[PDB]
Amino acid sequence: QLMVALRVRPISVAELEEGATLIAHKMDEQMVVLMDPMEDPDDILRAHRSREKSYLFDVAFDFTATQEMVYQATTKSLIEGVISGYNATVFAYGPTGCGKTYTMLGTDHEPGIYVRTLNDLFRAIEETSNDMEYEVSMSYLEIYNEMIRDLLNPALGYLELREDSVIQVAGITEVSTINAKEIMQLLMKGNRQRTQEPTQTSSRSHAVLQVAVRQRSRVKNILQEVRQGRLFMIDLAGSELLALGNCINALSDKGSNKYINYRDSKLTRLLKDSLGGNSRTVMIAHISPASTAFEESRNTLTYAGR
Ligand SMILES: Nc1ncnc2c1ncn2[C@@H]1O[C@H](COP(=O)(O)OP(=O)(O)O)[C@@H](O)[C@H]1O
Ligand SMILES: [Mg+2]
Repeated sequence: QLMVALRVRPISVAELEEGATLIAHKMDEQMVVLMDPMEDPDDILRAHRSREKSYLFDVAFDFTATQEMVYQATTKSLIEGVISGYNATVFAYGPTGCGKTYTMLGTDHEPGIYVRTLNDLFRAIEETSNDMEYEVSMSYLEIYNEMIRDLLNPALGYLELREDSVIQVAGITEVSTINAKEIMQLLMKGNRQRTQEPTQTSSRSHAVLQVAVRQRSRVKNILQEVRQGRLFMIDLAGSELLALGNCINALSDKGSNKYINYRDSKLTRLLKDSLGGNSRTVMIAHISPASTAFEESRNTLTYAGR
């Protein structure tokens, strides 16, 4: 089960100074349209498509939506399954500067998906602790150029992926506090340990917040399965030698198939046991409404277009 959402951030001053207009428009609660600006001495501008194309998503958001409304529409409903032992995954996707970290982390004055989700998680846990015992841990790591760091304890350095079944980052810090100011301060400071751009957080830094939840019954004279749900909340990287071993392909392409031992990325390996049959995935794509962003916005809307 997959859900795709699209969020349009408000236009920025820097886009207005460059001279941009509005070309992205939420038309509808699940449809956005992308107007084509114009330019060039070229362009047979008549066309036939010719200047406006619509895209449909499970849900859409522009500047009218608040942080909590984005949360309610995207990840709130994952929570019941996670404490019940099901797995779930939320991606913030899109080009740099379009909203990912704002949607996922937010700000002190306007928090995002992380703390809102951690918060309904601890309520749901207490409204059912009549019958159940729970254990909750969370970690917050970076993947930067396939190197993993613990964002809550950078001193430890480069960590590896060891199987402890489930694939876990061997050695990573694990928090259990239930207060949302504390979590938010943790996640704010941990965000600043993300690898920076040599010229600011690198456009190539995945931030993964994972929350594990174990659930066992308080009734001890009947066995019952012990449950382990795993929520992943991801702030992705931005959307934006002779290797002629390519007849390698022009020769596998004769009766099919496969000739490469592909390596799974760290993020794929971490998400392997999750993201499967009875597991949910929520992607939140982000765009600018600015005309100066028309090409990235169209790549994004194409990629997420349901
Ligand atoms: N929907 C939104 N509403 C208001 N401000 C936003 C919104 N999306 C992003 N911003 C702000 O604009 C800037 C966008 O940066 P950011 O969210 O870091 O983009 P990304 O994480 O995709 O690089 C940030 O300063 C953020 O606070
Ligand atoms: Mg970011």
